[PDB]
Amino acid sequence: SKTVHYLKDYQTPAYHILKTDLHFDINEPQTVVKSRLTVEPQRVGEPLVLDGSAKLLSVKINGAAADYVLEGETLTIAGVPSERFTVEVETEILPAENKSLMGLYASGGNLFTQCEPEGFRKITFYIDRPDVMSKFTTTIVADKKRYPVLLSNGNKIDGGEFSDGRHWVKWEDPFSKPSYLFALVAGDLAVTEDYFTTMSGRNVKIEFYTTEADKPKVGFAVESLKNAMKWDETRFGLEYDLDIFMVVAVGDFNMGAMENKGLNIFNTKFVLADSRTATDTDFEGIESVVGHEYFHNWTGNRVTCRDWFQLSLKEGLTVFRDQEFSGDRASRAVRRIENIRLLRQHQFPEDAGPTAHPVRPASYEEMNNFYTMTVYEKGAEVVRMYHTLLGEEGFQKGMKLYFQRHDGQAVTCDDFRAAMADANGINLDQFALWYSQAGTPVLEAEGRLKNNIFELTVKQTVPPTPDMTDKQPMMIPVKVGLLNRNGEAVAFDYQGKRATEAVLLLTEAEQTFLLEGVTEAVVPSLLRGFSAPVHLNYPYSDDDLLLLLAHDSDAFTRWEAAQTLYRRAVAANLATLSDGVELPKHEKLLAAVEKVISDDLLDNAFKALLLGVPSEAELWDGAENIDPLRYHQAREALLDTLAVHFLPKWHELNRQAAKQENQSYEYSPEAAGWRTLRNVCRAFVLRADPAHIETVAEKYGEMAQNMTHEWGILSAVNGNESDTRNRLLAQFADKFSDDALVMDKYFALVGSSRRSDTLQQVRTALQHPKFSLENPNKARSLIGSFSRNVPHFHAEDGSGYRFIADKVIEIDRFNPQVAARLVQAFNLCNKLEPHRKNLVKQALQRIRAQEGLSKDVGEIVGKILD
Ligand SMILES: NCc1ccc(C[C@@H](CP(=O)(O)[C@@H](N)CCc2ccccc2)C(=O)O)cc1
Ligand SMILES: NCc1ccc(C[C@H](CP(=O)(O)[C@@H](N)CCc2ccccc2)C(=O)O)cc1
Ligand SMILES: [Zn+2]
Repeated sequence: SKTVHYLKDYQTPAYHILKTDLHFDINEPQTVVKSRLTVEPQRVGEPLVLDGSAKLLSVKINGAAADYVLEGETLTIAGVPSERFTVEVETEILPAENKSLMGLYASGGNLFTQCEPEGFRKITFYIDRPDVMSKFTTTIVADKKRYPVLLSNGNKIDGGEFSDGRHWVKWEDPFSKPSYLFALVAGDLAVTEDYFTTMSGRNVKIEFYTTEADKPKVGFAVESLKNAMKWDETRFGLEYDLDIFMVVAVGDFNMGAMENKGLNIFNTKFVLADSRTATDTDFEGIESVVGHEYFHNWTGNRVTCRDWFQLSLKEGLTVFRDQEFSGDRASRAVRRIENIRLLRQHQFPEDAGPTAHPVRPASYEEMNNFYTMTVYEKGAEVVRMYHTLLGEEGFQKGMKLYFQRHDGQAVTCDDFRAAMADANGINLDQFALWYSQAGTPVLEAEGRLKNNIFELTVKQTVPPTPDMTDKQPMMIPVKVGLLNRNGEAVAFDYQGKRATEAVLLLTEAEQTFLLEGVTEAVVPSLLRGFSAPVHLNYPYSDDDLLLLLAHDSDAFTRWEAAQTLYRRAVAANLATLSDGVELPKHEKLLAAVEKVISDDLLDNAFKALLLGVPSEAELWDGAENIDPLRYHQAREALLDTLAVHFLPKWHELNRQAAKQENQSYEYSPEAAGWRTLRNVCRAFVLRADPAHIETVAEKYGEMAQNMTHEWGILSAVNGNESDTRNRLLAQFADKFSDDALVMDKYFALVGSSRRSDTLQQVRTALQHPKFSLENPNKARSLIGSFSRNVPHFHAEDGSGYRFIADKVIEIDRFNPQVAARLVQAFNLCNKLEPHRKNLVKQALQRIRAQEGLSKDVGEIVGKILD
C-alpha cells in the first residue's frame, strides 16, 4: 500500500510552531544543525509528529532527552506537555553528498538550500507543511576564508568573529512563514549592490550574489528587479516589506528560481546575461523570472498555501502577474501569443494524456510531480479569466479584498475565488469547476445570419480524464467580433449595447447567442485573445481563414487562422504521402504566406509568429495509432516546400531585417523583433540551400555579433548533413568553453539535431569534459532535447526509447525530480502505433523493475502503464 495524499483528508495541524530558532555549524565535511522549536498545542494530548530524513543526533523536550521513536521519515513523541513547550533537534548533514539538490547541498564549493515543497525536512525534523507558519531566527557559523558570505532570510541582526578563523552571523525574519520559504547560503560569492525606494519613501538595499567570474553578467537582472518592484506598486498597489532583498545565483538547481522570503535563489540561466553569450529570449526569460519571484512576495509569501493541492493559488496567480508585467514592458500581443503557443504545445498534451490532472489536484503520491504546465500555465489562464470577466478594475477589487482577508494566512483556491466574487458582488460558484475538472474543453460552434441577427450556437463538452469521468458544463467566456467581405469590423447589438466586440458567456451545455442589428454578410472572429483555454471548432473555409489572417483586428485570431492553414496543409501532406502520390500544391497557403512575407506593415515579431508551423505534438493532437515519423515527415515536407518556394524572398526579408536591426546588438524589444525575423529567414534559407552553410562559415565572425545571431545560425544549420555543421559546433564549444550557460546551448544543439547520426553524437557528448549528468541544466539540455527529438526518440528500432529509459534509470539514482520529468517523454505510449507502443511499454516495465525506483518516477510510470 503506497502512500497517496488526498485533499479530502485535509485536517488542521495538531501543533503550531510559533518560533523556530536554528543554528548551523558548517564544517568539512559535515554540517550540524541545532533547532529550538517553540511549540503550541492545538489539539492537546496528541502525539507530536515531526517529518525528517536527516541523520538524527539528539532530540529534547524542554531540555531533557526525549522519549521518541524514529520510523521511516517521521519522529514521534507521545508524552508532550499540554501547554507551550520546546523541542530541540540536532541533525547532521553531508551536503557534498546531496546530489538531489533538495535540502542543504553543495554547488561550486558553496552551500545552498532548496526547501519547496518538502525539502526543509531534509535539514531538520519539523512540521513541514505550509499551514504551519513560524518566526525564524537563524545563526550560521563557518570558516571565514572558505565561507565569507553567510546568508539566511530576513534581517542580519548580529555577527562576529572567533579566534580560530571561524565567524558567525544571525538572521531574523520577522514575518511568520512556512518552512518551504526557508533559505540558507554559505559561500565565497561576489556581490552586486543596488537599491530601490518604495513609494512610501523607504530604501530597499538590493544584493545579487554570483561567482566572481559571473558578476559582469548580472546587471540586466538587477534592472529587471527594479522594474518589477516599480510595476507591482503601479499596477497592483503592492510594496516590498523589508529593507533588504537578496538574490543568489546557483549553477546546480532543479527548476528556474525560488521565492524564499528576502533571499531568492535563482538558476544561473534566469539571472545571467550579456549580448555576447545570451540570446534575446534569454534576456526575456530573466525579466520574466526575476519578476515572477519578486511577485511571489505577496502572492505566495504574504499569503501562502494551506496545503500543496492549492499550489496554483500562488503559481497560477504569480504566472499571470509575470505575464502581465512582461506585457506591460513591451510587445504585449506577441508575448500573449507566445504564452498561448506554449500552453497548446505543452499543456494541452498533458491534459490529453495519462498524467492529466485538475489545476487543483485531488490527490498525489509525490508533490514534486505536480509542478506542471497545468498548475502554472493553465492556472494562469484561469486567473486571466477572472480578469476577462471582471475587467482590470474589478480584478483589482478582488486582489484588494484577498489581501485584506488573508494577509498572513495559508489559504485555498476557493478563498481566492471568493474574494473575486465577493469584491464584485457576483456569483462565481460555477467557476470552481476550473479548479476541479481536468481536460481541455471542446467547443463546437455554428453561425448563421438570419434577418439581421447573427445567431452563434455553441456547444461545450469536456472529456473524461483518468481521475474523473463526470464533467459538467463550465463557465467559458468567448470573445467575438464580425468581419464583412472586405475584412472590416461589423458592429452588432448584444445585451443592449452596440459594439464591434463582445464577450459571450457560455455557461450551459449548449447556447445560442443573438448578435442583432447586423446589416452585412459576416464571418465571425471567435475566442479573441484566446479568451478561454479551450479547443474551438467552427466551420471555416480556407477563404474565411485567409480573410481572418489578412484583416482581423485581434492578434490571436489572425495567428490562429495561419495556424489552421498550416495544420490543414500538413493533413493534406499526410494523405498524399500515405496514398503514395505527389505532394499537394498548397496554392492558397502559399499565396497567404507570400502576403505575410511581403507585408511591411506587420510587426516583425508578429510576422515571425505567422511564419511558424505548429509542432508535431500539436499536429497529432486527438489522433490514435500515431506513427510520429509520419507526422514528422509531413511537417518537414511542408517546411521544405515553404523554404524552397520562397528562397529568394527569405534572403530578401533577412536583408531587410538586418538593415532595420541597424547594428543595435544589445538586448531591446525592438532590435530583438528584427533578429527573431532574421532567424526565421535563416532557418528557411539553410533548409532550401544547405550549401549556403559554407558561405555562412566563411563570414561567421562577421555575423556573430551577439549570441542571438550565433544561436540563430547554429540552429538553422543544426540538421545539415555537412561536415561544416559539426565543425561550427566544435568551434562554438571551444570559443565558449568557460561559460556553462553557453555550453548548455551546445548540448541542446547536439541533442536536437535531425541529422542521421544524433544518437552517437549524444552518446559522445555524455563524456564531454563540460558535461555533467548530475547537473540539471546539462541533463535537460542534452538528454531532455534528445527525448523531444521526434525522429530519434521515436526511431522505429526503439534505440531512442532504450536510451532515454537507460538515462531515467541512471538519473533516478541521484535526482528523482529530473528523472520523473524525463520519463514523461513516454506519455504518448497508449496513443502510439503498435510497434512503438510495444517498445515503449517494454522500456517502462524495465524502469518499473528497478530496485529502489523513486516514488517520483514510480508515480508517473504507474499512470502511463496501469
Ligand atoms: N502582521 C505580522 C507582521 C507584519 C510585518 C512584519 C515585518 C516587519 C519588517 P521590519 O521589522 O524589518 C521593518 N523595520 C521594515 C520596514 C521597511 C519596509 C519597506 C522597505 C524598507 C523598510 C515589520 O514591518 O514590522 C512582521 C510581522
Ligand atoms: N512565465 C512563466 C513562469 C513560470 C515559472 C517561473 C518560475 C519557476 C520557479 P517558482 O517560483 O514557481 C518556485 N516556487 C518553484 C519551486 C521549486 C524550485 C526548485 C525545486 C523544486 C521546486 C521556474 O521554475 O521557472 C517563472 C515564469
Ligand atoms: Zn512560482
